[PDB]
Amino acid sequence: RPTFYRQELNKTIWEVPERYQNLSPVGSGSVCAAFDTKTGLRVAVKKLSRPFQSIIHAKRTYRELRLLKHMKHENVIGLLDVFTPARSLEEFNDVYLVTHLMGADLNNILTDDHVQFLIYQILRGLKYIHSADIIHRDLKPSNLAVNEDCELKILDVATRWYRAPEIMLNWMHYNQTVDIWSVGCIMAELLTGRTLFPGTDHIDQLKLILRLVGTPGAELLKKICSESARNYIQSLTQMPKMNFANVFIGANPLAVDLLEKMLVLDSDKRITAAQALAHAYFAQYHDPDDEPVADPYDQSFESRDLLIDEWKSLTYDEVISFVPPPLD
Ligand SMILES: *CCC(=O)Nc1cccc(-c2nc(NCCc3ccccc3)c3ccc(N)cc3n2)c1
Repeated sequence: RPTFYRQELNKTIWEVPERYQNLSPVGSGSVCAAFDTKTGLRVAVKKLSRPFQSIIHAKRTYRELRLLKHMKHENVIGLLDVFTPARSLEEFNDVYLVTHLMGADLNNILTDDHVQFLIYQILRGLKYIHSADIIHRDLKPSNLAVNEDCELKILDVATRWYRAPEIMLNWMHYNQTVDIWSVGCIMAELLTGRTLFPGTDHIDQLKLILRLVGTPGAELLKKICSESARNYIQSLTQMPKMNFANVFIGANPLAVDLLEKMLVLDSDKRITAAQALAHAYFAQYHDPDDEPVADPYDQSFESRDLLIDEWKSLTYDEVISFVPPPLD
């Protein structure tokens, strides 16, 4: 049990172990930069905001901790530490997460070669995440962190701009490739310097998307069992598939080709992360022996309806059982 110390930061009391020094805020729960003495690393220490305020906050807290404890991969943010100043369950009310501090995000940050390397990295993390039966669902430049070495990590600017059109429409059975769509949108933005689909709202968003990919065909329409949604696209302006070479003019044709394969309206046809990794565009980085998959992840909690105190107590169990990663 380490020795904690108290400190008020930006109107909030941070109580953290002495191992973490020089706390310094970085934005918004809220996050501090710190120096970690046990490792030598600059780290981010996140103090969760009202973790157990409602069933939904509590379950969300639990979910985030479970996910972070699971992720062990170079291109996904994982957990250096988790702690609470609480001495027991009864007084458990605060959660702090410690992760690697990353320089910047993609929102900040291009050459075709730079783009290859960042998109390759996102796809490699996504392979790993998808292998655990996890869908990120909110990939966007601000959720992708890069250090000065250009090394990229996924973690968790309008969300709507990067969202698969099946989510816009509230399809209940969307698959992992929603994240592939997002990557497509990010990649286009890196290669062109412009938000591919900067919708002002969800109708505008689909309107912009359909201008590029084309109104949907019979093969896709027949998979749609809602006349509501069906009657939309039918009704919505009836345009043809644009030629990506004509839209991404002068870009590497292999990049345009991968873009074609990611930005497919029919998620059953959209390329997977593993597939996109073996695409020619990543010829210079792709190595199928260095593209690992994840241990399986127990998501059964997601279907459970529990009391606040039960989500809380599960979370406390996960704090207590945390095994930090080795030094290397
Ligand atoms: C049964 C209830 C139902 O059909 N629900 C529903 C609602 C909305 C969408 C789908 C659906 N969507 C897609 N993706 C196409 C999205 C889209 C977006 C903008 C314009 C046109 C189309 C699906 C893709 C692939 C399959 N197999 C099913 C899909 N269902 C469903």
